[PDB]
Amino acid sequence: MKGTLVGTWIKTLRDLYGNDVVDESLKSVGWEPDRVITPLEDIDDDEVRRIFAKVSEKTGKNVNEIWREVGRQNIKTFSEWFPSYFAGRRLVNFLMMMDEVHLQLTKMIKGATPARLIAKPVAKDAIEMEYVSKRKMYDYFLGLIEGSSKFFKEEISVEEVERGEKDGFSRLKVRIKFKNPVFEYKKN
Amino acid sequence: MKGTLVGTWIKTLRDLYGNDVVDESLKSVGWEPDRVITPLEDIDDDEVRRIFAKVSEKTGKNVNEIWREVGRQNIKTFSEWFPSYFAGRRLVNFLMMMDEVHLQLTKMIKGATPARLIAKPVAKDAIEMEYVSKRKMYDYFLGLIEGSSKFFKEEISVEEVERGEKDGFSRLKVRIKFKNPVFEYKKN
Ligand code: HEM
Ligand code: HEM
Ligand SMILES: [Cl-]
Repeated sequence: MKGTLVGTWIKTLRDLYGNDVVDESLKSVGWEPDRVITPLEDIDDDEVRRIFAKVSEKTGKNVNEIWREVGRQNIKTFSEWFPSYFAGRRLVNFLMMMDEVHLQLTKMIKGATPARLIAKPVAKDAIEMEYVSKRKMYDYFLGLIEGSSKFFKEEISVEEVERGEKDGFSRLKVRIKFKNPVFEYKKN
Repeated sequence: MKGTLVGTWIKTLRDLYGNDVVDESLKSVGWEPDRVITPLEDIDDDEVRRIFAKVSEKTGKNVNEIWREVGRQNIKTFSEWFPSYFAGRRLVNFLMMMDEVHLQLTKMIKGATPARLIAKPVAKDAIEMEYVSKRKMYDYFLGLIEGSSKFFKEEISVEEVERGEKDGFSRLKVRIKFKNPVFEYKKN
């Protein structure tokens, strides 16, 4: 994972579980307890795994729950570090533009296999959003959606439609329903 | 020199002088014209120098001018590879955060005395910025400032105040003036 996101995860873990737990978890994988991860770095995904496993150990929460909580709270971290993505927007357009935003952030990467966050209207008050990747961050994804709702103070209902791994390509499809009609048939 | 930085320079050189100049300059130092530099690699400062010397020879431009133009164009390259440093920012904040950003980038390096890019307000509409290093990349520094102005679409006036060497440490201090007031006296 590119250092840009990993840096936010570290801060977010601190907001959730405290500096003590995070310092100890970082040290447990050989990092300096106050390591600042930058955009120029590429963090080994298995190192991230072990950090999260230590947090699970110290907090007594299942790692799935930790990812959910991190997703939820990481939205606030994003809003502080990169307020530009939030300013002058409402939830529906925010979710709608996530795919584009991530494509911009991943346009340069070596992997050449872009995770996708395609959203599309399926009713006057609902979208389907599909997470497609090789990494299978199911709980993180669900958490980010909740965190978005929380941040924008707009209530939604989320129903999981599909989740499964095909050829390494993990997919998670959700239906998100809003409190007000937001879409209408126009002529393709 | 950090491999990833040299990577940006190679791309920037292609944008400025064409693939032919660069491919041949790379070959002249025994590289593959299409070499991929890892985020963990460093490149010897001397090889960088010889590459630049070849570019100067082929283009017929003084190498000082090449560095100036590379600095100018490299901001664009940085903004493409590392968008998060640029998203939603304005020029003043960007320049003021460079010292910290650079300190975060070369903490791993065995350099027990790092290059510095300290900036400080000296008036409501102006900062002094001082580049201090052993490397004497004067023209690159001035170029990057100009590229920053261009990128953020904020006009500035740059006055070089001092430039010179001492203790093996070269230093270049400029005064940068903005078109309107950006600082003001604040408690403590
Ligand atoms: C301003 C808001 C956001 C920013 C700045 C942001 C930024 C990022 C960045 C930099 C990455 C790393 C991509 C890479 O280098 O591989 C990433 C990954 C990811 N983003 Fe976000 N994100 C935002 C909001 C969201 C939201 C709202 C969702 C879902 C609703 C989301 C879902 C994901 C997921 C699931 C990953 C991991 C994808 C993978 O498996 O590679 N993000 N994000
Ligand atoms: C996001 C934008 C930027 C990034 C990612 C970046 C990154 C880097 C990196 C990785 C180095 C290598 C340090 C080393 O190997 O010793 C470096 C050096 C340098 N940077 Fe930047 N830089 C950025 C913008 C700027 C700006 C705006 C300036 C000037 C205002 C600047 C001035 C310099 C100078 C003068 C050096 C050479 C330092 C020395 O003598 O050792 N950089 N930068
Ligand atoms: Cl649980």
